[PDB]
Amino acid sequence: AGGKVTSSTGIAPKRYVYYPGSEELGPDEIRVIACGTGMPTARRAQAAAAWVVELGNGDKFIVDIGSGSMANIQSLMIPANYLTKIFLTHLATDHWGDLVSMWAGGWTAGRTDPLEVWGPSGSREDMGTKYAVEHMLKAYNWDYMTRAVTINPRPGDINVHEFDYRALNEVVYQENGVTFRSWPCIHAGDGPVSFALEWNGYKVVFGGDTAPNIWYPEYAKGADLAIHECWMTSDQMMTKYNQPAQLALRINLDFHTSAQSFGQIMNMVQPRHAVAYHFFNDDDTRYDIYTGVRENYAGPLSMATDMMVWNITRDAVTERMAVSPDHAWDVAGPSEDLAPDRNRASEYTQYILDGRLNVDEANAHWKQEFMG
Amino acid sequence: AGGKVTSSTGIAPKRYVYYPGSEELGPDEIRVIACGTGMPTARRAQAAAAWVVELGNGDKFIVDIGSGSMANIQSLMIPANYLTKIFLTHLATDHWGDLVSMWAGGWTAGRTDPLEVWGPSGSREDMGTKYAVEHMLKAYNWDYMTRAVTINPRPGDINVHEFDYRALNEVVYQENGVTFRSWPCIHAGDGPVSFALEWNGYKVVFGGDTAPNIWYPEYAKGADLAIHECWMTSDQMMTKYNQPAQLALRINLDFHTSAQSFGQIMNMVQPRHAVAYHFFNDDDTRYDIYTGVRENYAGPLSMATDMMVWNITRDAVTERMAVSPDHAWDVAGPSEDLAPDRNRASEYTQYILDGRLNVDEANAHWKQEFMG
Amino acid sequence: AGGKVTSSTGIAPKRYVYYPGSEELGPDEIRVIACGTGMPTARRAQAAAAWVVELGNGDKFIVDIGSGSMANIQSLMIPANYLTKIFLTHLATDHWGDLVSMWAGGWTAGRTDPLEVWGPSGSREDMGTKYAVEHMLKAYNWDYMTRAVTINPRPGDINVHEFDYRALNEVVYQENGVTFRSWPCIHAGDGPVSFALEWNGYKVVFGGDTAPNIWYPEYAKGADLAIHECWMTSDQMMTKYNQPAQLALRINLDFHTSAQSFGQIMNMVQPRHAVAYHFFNDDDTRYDIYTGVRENYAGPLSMATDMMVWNITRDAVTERMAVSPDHAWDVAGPSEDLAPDRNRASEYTQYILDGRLNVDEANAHWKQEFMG
Amino acid sequence: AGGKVTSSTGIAPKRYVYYPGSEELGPDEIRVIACGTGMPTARRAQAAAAWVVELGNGDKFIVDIGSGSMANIQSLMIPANYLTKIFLTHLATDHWGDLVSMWAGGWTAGRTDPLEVWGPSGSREDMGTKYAVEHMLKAYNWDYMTRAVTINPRPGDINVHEFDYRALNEVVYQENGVTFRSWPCIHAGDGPVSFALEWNGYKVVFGGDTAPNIWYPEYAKGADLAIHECWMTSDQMMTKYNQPAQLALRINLDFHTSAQSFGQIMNMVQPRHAVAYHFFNDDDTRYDIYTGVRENYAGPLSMATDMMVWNITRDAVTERMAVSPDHAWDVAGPSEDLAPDRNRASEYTQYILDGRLNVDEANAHWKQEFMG
Ligand SMILES: [Zn+2]
Ligand SMILES: [Zn+2]
Ligand SMILES: [Zn+2]
Ligand SMILES: [Zn+2]
Repeated sequence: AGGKVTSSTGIAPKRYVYYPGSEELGPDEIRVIACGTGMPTARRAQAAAAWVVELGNGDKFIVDIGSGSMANIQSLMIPANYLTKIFLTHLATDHWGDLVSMWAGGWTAGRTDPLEVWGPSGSREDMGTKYAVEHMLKAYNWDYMTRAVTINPRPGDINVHEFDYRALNEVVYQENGVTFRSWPCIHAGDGPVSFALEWNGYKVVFGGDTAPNIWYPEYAKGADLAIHECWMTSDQMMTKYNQPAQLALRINLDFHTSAQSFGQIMNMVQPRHAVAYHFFNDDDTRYDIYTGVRENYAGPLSMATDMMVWNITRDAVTERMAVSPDHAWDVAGPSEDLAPDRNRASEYTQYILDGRLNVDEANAHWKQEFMG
Repeated sequence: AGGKVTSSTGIAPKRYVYYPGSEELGPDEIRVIACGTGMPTARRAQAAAAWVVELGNGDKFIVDIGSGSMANIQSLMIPANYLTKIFLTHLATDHWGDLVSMWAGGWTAGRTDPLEVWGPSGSREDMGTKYAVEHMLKAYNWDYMTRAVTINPRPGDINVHEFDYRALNEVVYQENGVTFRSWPCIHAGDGPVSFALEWNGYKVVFGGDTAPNIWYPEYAKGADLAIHECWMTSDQMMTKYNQPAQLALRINLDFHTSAQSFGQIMNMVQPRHAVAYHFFNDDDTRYDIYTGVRENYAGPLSMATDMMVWNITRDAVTERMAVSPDHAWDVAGPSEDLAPDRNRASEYTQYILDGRLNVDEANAHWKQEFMG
Repeated sequence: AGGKVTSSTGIAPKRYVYYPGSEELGPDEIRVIACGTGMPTARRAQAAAAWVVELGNGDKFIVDIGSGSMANIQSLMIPANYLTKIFLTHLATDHWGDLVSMWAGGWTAGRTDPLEVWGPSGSREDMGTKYAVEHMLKAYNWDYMTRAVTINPRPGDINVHEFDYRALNEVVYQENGVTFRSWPCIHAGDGPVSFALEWNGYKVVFGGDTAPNIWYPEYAKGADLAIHECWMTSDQMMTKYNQPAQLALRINLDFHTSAQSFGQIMNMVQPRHAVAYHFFNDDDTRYDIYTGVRENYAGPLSMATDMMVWNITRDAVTERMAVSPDHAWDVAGPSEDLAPDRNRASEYTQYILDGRLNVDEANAHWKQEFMG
Repeated sequence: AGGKVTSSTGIAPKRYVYYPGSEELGPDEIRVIACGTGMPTARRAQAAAAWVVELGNGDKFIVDIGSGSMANIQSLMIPANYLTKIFLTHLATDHWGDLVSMWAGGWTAGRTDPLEVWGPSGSREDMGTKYAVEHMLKAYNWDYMTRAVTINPRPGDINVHEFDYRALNEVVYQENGVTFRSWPCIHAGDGPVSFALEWNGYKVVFGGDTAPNIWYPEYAKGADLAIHECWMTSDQMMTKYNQPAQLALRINLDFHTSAQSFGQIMNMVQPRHAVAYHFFNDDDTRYDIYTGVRENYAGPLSMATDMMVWNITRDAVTERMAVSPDHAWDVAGPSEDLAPDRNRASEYTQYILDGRLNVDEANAHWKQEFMG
């Protein structure tokens, strides 16, 4: 497997797995990494929905940042300042639960710019992204104010770009030759959307969550990579949740996109490559889902799991698995020398500072050796 | 290793690893599981701070629920209704970021009771736990309102019990023979606390985060299990973070508890068993940290990592590793599922419902075969 | 998933994964564990071919013990004295390379009985099992003779039971109500066989390796569990190995059982449950292999990977994954307490014993503490 | 951690983990990878002893190839023809049990040259490496003869270079600027040796197994990297193996190098970097072992575990962990075409070949589609 090796002292070229941080991205290439493929139910094997997209022009984007996905994003060896633009398909915990971990952890990892978040409105103010993010920053006010004593506060801002959820395939983002468009989903209540990213002749579709709809098959047509939800079978719903037969039937017809519906949709879209996600991807679940899709779609298909990677080029759409560090650390990139604001008041009182324990004796041995 | 096997068709007794869901808890026993042992930066090897404590009287408590920890909590095969009481040392993201995943995922997993959260006040209303959780629920208003429409919303409430962070070893919880006391920490700004859990002649101390302070050595004295922050070394801060020598010195003398200070503290405490946590536990960091602790503390010691487990009995405190499923699922408990008493409004518009795709033909084959 | 929990202090019953050592085996039950499922190319995800069979009468068998499989067998928490009977399908390294790891490691562990090995003859003496094991013990003569100075020699023996590879469905083992039958395979050259284990109304078939043959479909009919080789697709052979189209075609037609041929064979066998193995079980290979099988076979089907487990009961054949310790240890069982044979010569010469380094002062501190 | 990133579309330089196949090797550099660090009992966390050494001149060597280690070696993305020179410290199963996997697997992975094996004699013919390997090839005669039928048998040759185990620090290999010397060990019986590899001003010492001896401290002096056996403690032999206090004592004095002895030895050697190996490296074993070393040795130290890597340069010896594929595949390098010009007889009889099942119909659909 992989490219042929030419030198004992050289590299293995065109490697059969993707080692994040090890590959230069070509000017006419896209890398997409599944940083979470799961559900609102937690599991180490699958974080909740998250996608990292890297373009050959140097721009990078996150599409969804569900609970648990930051451990996968942090394994990519990408400096924090390169991942400041986030797009949310909807305001479920499994699609933005880890925004707070990017916000706080990225600020500790030396991010010098504010985060920038694009997400949908709702039917009223308190159902949309601007309200959600305002209240998320209030929720973590203790952490904001205590960090801002010691670290310049500018990177702790989150600038929200709210867009109209109702718009049919309209632009929500345009910069540097990169466009994102949105169109609606049918999921739980008004607000959720799908995105299409367009850049340099490519189109990548991030379906988010939806029951089958008339918008995705039209607006996604001809995508280089098209992602859509694909549910566990009704039989598996009965096995794994002890659901009554008629509810397990409804889950796959009314609430979610069945494997067979996913296949009809992708047969309509005719992407270069389709991606099913948002199912538990296990030895006893994945084959009947794949069979369901294959009833109606014969084209190239990935059954997503965490750390699956797609390389999109003019000639190919290649699936690999990423092999990345579980013992991850932040990596440094370019940044400003951002100086703490001396004008900000201490968040300690003297009552707390008066409690310090004298540890001079126990630290003297290492302190002497380290200072010399 | 482990207990001696006596039968080919029997079990392996007193097993050398802990399989969660496989062991009964005796009435004079405590199990503590580290579900997160890391830092504000994410990595699959170590979730952020989180502890599950199981008492022989059937009561279970979570102390801290940092980002990434719910994937470890869900691996324990514990019904969601047994995990409704949560204690927060402080409002850092690495100590309660996954409360939202417990709230929404626990509800998906069949919790029927509200969550109950105990956490500190701050120096002002907006720096305290009540404000924090109130605004976390506003931040997730779209998810709450869309989940709630046709069910009893009861499991989606969070009842907060805020206590004065300044109180010196005062009772913040007293129920069914169990007490928790808090006392202050010195960490980032006013508000953080440590807990002591007392039950059935046992005392378990959850230090949270602190620079060395006069309170923990007094109020933790004689604990069966004493958990405290223990930082990476100044040499490691220079190696891993490229900190200047002076700042790397300060980190272990002013901001955090050095390994040497941790040893001093645990020599003062004389616990049955000490636990160091809140460092990256890697092959090139753990040994220099352990050495620093052993300068001043000779007693029983655990260098925590994720899914480490302590069994506390009258005669021993035993450290094991848990071996748990990465491909986790929720488990059902005694279900007390209550019908809604009240109509709520749909969060759909006809504009969105008008978008449903006809997928009848694609689903006809599985639908017919499944209905028979 | 799994059975309903009824107590906070109790167990999770009928668990959705198999924790080895945690479940009693019923008197009318079989457990089969795949301890290796791969190929002669090594990989941590898949040890070479190996199966552990546990019957409700207390008998346990290994069927094949390919390179890399002992790490999986050791993870089961089965005492060495319970796993002394080994059946080999054929003498490829990927079916008995880890016989030496079983031999040496169990001897150090406290195994007190010799290993017993059943395997096929070949077309001449040097192509059969008796010859193979005779020469393997001579190959490891250094390790045999040295270990036999300090550990009783009895468990260091290997007793071989060589059976005629040409026999059609003849008994090769019959003891305590368990029968093994063999029949021929078509694989590389003469000698390889398949096995059927019959006990207490159950039939388990271990196919070993073969191109499609007239014997398996007749002699395997109505097995409770039927295991057969199932190959990667010709398109996969071209992607992964850069084989030209003509050689890639011949691999699935002449040398190995294609997924489509597996499906035909299992359609003829009508087992309660079929197991496909001996292919690399990866995100970009597994789906098309399952697809191939489903062209011709619609019954219950497992796509094997390491540590998959089947429970065979009168009512069901259930697939689960095992969740088992990577940091494995031997578990003690019933064993004799045998002195070393003091009549055997030391294998040290005085030339070597003259080189001992005086380390008394370096070891005196711990030696004293440990003395008391 | 790691080098500073300079470009969004570039690499992360000087990475904090080693991704095998991703780094060029400099002409004044060595890489050593621990491909096995464990014991004669198996566990997925630790293969038995094995080391891969890569020199900046393009030469590569394997030192020991214990059971389980080939899954690690195959994860390095090294072509099989670059790994044909193997050095054995001794003929324990935990040091050469996977030679047969390298022989068979490396042949299916495309090796075109014979293996070349250097190993010690013993005190008589049947206790030496030449005897051992000749008998190993007989043991696997069925696999050899069936593989060889239509192909050049050249890669299936093993050329043995047996050296006198008694020699004190004499040359056993000298080619292309690389020298290996051997000297004796005191381990189980006569035969075991240690190696020193010298190249380009570097010295790397592979201790193999030994009780403390007068040879290693003299001949390993000033090594860049010195590897030596470092045993589990006597208290651990009692806890983990249920050994009586008197035997637990003897194991760390008579039979093995204690952690304290290891520290004495490395204090004598004064290497640039010491490596302790051959202990189970677990959360409850590693710290007491490390403490025992530090009684006597203060210098740079690694506590080996599998896939630990050292980069030896003029300015540093750097420890990292390797992050490599579990789902490993062979990689191609620069190859022969080979061509046999001696005949070999078929190993099939017509009795076996007449057993072929007709599967034409079941294979017709895929076969037609494919040929187009
Ligand atoms: Zn979702
Ligand atoms: Zn913290
Ligand atoms: Zn095979
Ligand atoms: Zn050894």
